[PDB]
Amino acid sequence: SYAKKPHISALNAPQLDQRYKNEFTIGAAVEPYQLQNEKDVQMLKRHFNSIVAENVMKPISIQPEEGKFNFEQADRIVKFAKANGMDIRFHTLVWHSQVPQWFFLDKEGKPMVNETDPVKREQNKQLLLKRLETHIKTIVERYKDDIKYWDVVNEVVGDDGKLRNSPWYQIAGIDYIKVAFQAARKYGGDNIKLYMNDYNTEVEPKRTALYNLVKQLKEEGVPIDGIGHQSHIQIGWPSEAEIEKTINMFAALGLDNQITGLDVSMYGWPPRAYPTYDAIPKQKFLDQAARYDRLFKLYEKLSDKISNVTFWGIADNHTWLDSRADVYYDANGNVVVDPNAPYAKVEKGKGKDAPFVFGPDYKVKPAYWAIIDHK
Ligand SMILES: O[C@@H]1[C@@H](O)[C@H](O[C@@H]2CO[C@@H](O[C@@H]3CO[C@@H](O[C@@H]4CO[C@@H](O[C@@H]5CO[C@@H](O[C@@H]6CO[C@H](F)[C@H](O)[C@H]6O)[C@H](O)[C@H]5O)[C@H](O)[C@H]4O)[C@H](O)[C@H]3O)[C@H](O)[C@H]2O)OC[C@H]1O
Ligand SMILES: [Cl-]
Ligand SMILES: [Cl-]
Ligand SMILES: [Zn+2]
Ligand SMILES: [Zn+2]
Ligand SMILES: [Zn+2]
Ligand SMILES: [Zn+2]
Ligand SMILES: [Zn+2]
Ligand SMILES: [Zn+2]
Repeated sequence: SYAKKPHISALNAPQLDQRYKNEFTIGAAVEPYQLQNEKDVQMLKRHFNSIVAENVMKPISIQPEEGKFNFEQADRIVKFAKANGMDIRFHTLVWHSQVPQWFFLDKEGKPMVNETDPVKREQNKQLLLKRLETHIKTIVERYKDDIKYWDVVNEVVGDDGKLRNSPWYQIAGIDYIKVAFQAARKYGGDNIKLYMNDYNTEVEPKRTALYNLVKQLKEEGVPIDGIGHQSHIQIGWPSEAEIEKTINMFAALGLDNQITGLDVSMYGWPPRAYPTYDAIPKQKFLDQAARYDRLFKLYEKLSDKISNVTFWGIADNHTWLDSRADVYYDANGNVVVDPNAPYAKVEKGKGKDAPFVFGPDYKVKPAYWAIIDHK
């Protein structure tokens, strides 16, 4: 965990996946352009044995208009993974975000959610569910021999512990979830593994709502193999005790657990970010390293219940958390990072987070030494 350990290039550092290879795979979320970047390619080859698409396998990326399938970008990630012996996760077959609006239009082009006639509403449910099945069918028929792990549905439970009231749910009810898993199993066969993915899986009432939902679906024969824990977490939240309780709870149902989008933000919520990487104080990296130390000790403790830990990026020079890195300024134009201190204006998404164990110059951080060691 030491800060005495040097800030060496990650391309010269002990391989992260090999450190954990008997405990769980180590994955990274990627964009196709990173496969054209020499340093990113070297990082993926050196440290990772699992891969996921950050964006190009989402519904709107794959079928942006009905009947128009763009597999070109996804294919490049699959090809790279196969050439390098990496597991692949598919993110994601169903989601209320980055989803093409044509799914939810009726035969006359009007939003299905507005329909008041119950017979027309039922017709729209069957149309939506058929479109859903065709989307999944086309994708799974192409990739079933190459992609082992599938985020079949993403974020289907609300933070209020109710089912998320997305158009999927408004139009089709709970059946859209059942149909999605049944279609994946039907066209993909018994060897692909099917996951329900979500964030804040550690937090009540969402955690028990997710638990009750998967328990009921499995009792009804819906094929669900595991839970994907996005794990978009902070230095001091959620607690390791609550993470452990979450993983055990779902393992008790016979479910695999995967950590699918891990990042450890430097900030709280809503974040008050530093404007640049250079401005983040050294102590934050030490606090982060201690958190990573405890976190991966717990993952190892629970390794018989976790098959994969995937980071939502490669190195600190690229992370979706920067889109959340709001910079607060006081009246004198000085940066404000104290979560309830006075401020005058905010520059949304203009700051810099630092969530990984590899820095933006591809050199290892204190968090790397904290999880590569055996203490
Ligand atoms: O390129 C981009 C892609 O990378 C991107 O991918 C998507 C990113 O992730 C997934 O979608 C995201 C997941 O994260 C959700 O945000 C959640 C919202 O809830 C917050 O929870 C609060 C946290 O703070 C707690 O308070 C604590 C209490 O304890 C201590 F006192 C702390 O000091 C406090 O801070 C609150 O109690 C919590 O409620 C989470 O922090 C926050 O992370 C997003 O809403 C969701 O959209 C997708 O799967 C993935 O595809 O997609 C976009 C593309 O451009
Ligand atoms: Cl991003
Ligand atoms: Cl640096
Ligand atoms: Zn390797
Ligand atoms: Zn996913
Ligand atoms: Zn700089
Ligand atoms: Zn990105
Ligand atoms: Zn550096
Ligand atoms: Zn350690």
